[PDB]
Amino acid sequence: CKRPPGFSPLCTKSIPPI
Repeated sequence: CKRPPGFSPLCTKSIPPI
């Protein structure tokens, strides 16, 4: 979860979570 750019913040990869 949460990525460097503040325009496309989403949560991918369920194993493990990001």
